[PDB]
Amino acid sequence: GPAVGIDLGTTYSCVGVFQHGKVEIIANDQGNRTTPSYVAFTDTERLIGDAAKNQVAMNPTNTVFDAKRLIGRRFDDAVVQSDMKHWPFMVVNDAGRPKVQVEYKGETKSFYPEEVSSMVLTKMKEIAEAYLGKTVTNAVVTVPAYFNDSQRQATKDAGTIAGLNVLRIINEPTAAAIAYGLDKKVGAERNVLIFDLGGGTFDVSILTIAAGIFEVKSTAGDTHLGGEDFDNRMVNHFIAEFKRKHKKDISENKRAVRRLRTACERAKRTLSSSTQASIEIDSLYEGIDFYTSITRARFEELNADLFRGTLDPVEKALRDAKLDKSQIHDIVLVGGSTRIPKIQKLLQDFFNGKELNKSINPDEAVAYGAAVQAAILSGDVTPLSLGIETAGGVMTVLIKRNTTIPTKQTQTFTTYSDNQPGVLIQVYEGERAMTKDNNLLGKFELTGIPPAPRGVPQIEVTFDIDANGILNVSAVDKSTGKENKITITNDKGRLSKEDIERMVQEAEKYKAEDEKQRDKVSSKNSLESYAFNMKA
Ligand SMILES: c1ccc2[nH]ncc2c1
Ligand SMILES: [K+]
Ligand SMILES: [K+]
Repeated sequence: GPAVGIDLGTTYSCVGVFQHGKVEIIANDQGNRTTPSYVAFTDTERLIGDAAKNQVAMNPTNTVFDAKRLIGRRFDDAVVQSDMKHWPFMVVNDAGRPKVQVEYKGETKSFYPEEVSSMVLTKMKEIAEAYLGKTVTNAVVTVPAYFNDSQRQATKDAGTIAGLNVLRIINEPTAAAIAYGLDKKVGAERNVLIFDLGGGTFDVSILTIAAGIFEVKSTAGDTHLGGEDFDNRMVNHFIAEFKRKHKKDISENKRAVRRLRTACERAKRTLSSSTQASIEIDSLYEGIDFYTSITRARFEELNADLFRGTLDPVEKALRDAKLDKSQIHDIVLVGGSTRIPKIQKLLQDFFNGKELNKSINPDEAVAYGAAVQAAILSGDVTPLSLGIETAGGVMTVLIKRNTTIPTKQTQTFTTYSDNQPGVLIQVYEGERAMTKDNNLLGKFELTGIPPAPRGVPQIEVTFDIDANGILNVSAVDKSTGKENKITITNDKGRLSKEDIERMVQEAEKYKAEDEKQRDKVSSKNSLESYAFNMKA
């Protein structure tokens, strides 16, 4: 059977399959193309998805949601402690690990976060088996790009507990970019911005894509921004309008607030396609009908700070990627809140009128991409940065990865110590800040340097890659013309695509440590006479 793509989301999940040249997003038993990531425990039974979310107001302490915010984390994590305060269900500490604790069939029960997510995955797996008429065992599951190794491993465990063989865990922004065919471009590298406003979180990611390989350059966002915050601004507006018109505060009455909030969500969706929405609630409070309206402009005004606030993580991400906004080749809109026209207009104005990729249903695009990647797994540029070791074992890059071949790059270096008789040129490949974490390709010495104080002798190092892919590295003492050279072969099958992806992933994992190492370094043009990695 074909492998499925599963967007395991904070508030909802979505499953899709690539069949007959086309992705189909699979509707569940209620006919819905997404399924809430909720699990409810009752005296009679366990409910998953739509049934769970429907009865939440009736059974809030035994209805679990937001398990993705706990997955992979320790109880003591500051995120977990802050998030606990807002949840009606109990989270307890079992040997350093959080568990949700609920009453089920009269018995107190506790579940790890991955157990809860595995129940969501079982429901997704069942939804797909009903659609396909056959068992589903293979799946691609997505996670946020900022998930660390423990969160990724805990997501795979949930898939295993559910009986899925997880082919690969891939990042949500990568899924989205695959959905839009940005990997199939086959040309010079492209910078892609993924703008993901939905499922209770706001994530901005910048990716580079070249030769079928994705690298996450930077991520920013807000973990507690979503559509409910926009709806809440409307709710408080209408509570105030009711208090002003009828001198009554409906905040006392839980159901009244619930009815208003439901009306406000509906109006928000209307305002994405019309310039005004009608609110009609019979007997909202003390028998008073609440018939009114709201314009798109008022809704935008009510949310002005939240809407304009989404550009601050965009600016942050661009800074961390060391990119200007003009250097972004592709903008991709993911998440249900990106249907809001003011959001789209703010983003487009920020990018000087650049057209946005948004034709794929923004609620489904991540599942769309996972489904395509699952199908692939079922069935000329430099791959890695090139440089030499400078003083202290620092990787100093002469040719960034994704550089077009042929190419020639030269840089000038000096000596680290006084009267240094020679320098050791050590060629490395990789994306880490220290040579010890990259791959040594070759080394040669340039000796005969005339005695001089530190920093005086000038050594020019040249990296040349011809059309055949052979790398020639040479060094010249600029005071004498004496030189030395090494040739480095690039046979087919030296690096597999998997080897490249591994190197890229390690770079994304240690991006924090390495970027602070690049701030920490003082001189990146000094060369020593010994290999730093062989020094005791
Ligand atoms: C040797 C090692 C790495 C390389 N990258 N591109 C050409 C090449 C040659
Ligand atoms: K996901
Ligand atoms: K999001």
